[PDB]
Amino acid sequence: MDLAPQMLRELQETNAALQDVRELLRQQVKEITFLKNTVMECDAC
Amino acid sequence: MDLAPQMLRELQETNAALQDVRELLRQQVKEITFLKNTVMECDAC
Amino acid sequence: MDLAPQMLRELQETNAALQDVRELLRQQVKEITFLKNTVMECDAC
Amino acid sequence: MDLAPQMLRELQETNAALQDVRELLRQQVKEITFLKNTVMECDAC
Amino acid sequence: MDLAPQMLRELQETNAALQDVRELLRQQVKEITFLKNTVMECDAC
Ligand SMILES: CCCCCCCCCCCCCCCC(=O)O
Ligand SMILES: CCCCCCCCCCCCCCCC(=O)O
Repeated sequence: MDLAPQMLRELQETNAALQDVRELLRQQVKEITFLKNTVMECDAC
Repeated sequence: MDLAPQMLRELQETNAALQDVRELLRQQVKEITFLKNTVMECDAC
Repeated sequence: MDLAPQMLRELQETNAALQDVRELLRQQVKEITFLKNTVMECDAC
Repeated sequence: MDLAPQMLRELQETNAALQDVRELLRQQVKEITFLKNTVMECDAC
Repeated sequence: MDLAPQMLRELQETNAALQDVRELLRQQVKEITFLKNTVMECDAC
């Protein structure tokens, strides 16, 4: 029973998931950077 | 011993793990986003 | 020589590393959710 | 060979995606360490 | 046989990148835990 078809589908699913992770990660970096900047300008510090 | 069956199984396992990593990141990004807003509206700042 | 066994080995190691990432992430989210709860009750804000 | 070409293409794309994820995390750690030291060096605290 | 050589190369590249990610997350969780302990002790809160 040839399993290559199914294996290809798993690999494509991997890239689909990874692309989601990358997009979530780059937005997360923006949120952390905003957080950093807000703290710096925090007079209390 | 055609290892396609075992290979396929590892791939399927990789995706299951990645699905979980993605869901975890989504909730994490949400928590961080909430934190950003809070600090921005911080009186002491 | 046949490179299939080597390939399966790389896949097994990929999943091992992926499983570690999941545990770390799982823990990270908790530390963050904790940080959030603390900031929510910061008397400075 | 059959689907081999497409499989190899998915693997390369996964790699490129990983490269970016890695680059983003290295920046994210830098931002977290800064934020860390900033709060650690906050008069208010 | 087959594009096994090129495919294996991409997987080794994948695992090497992944191992770096685990280590980056390793350090990152530590930093977060440190920030958490720091905010928990902030006298401003
Ligand atoms: C029908 C017998 C032919 C000999 C066996 C051919 C071996 C390849 C079977 C397809 C495996 C999945 C796609 C190739 C990718 C890989 O080498 O891992
Ligand atoms: C052959 C398939 C390989 C699968 C590739 C594994 C991808 C793992 C990606 C891990 C991303 C880590 C998430 C970042 C966490 C954080 O933001 O703190």
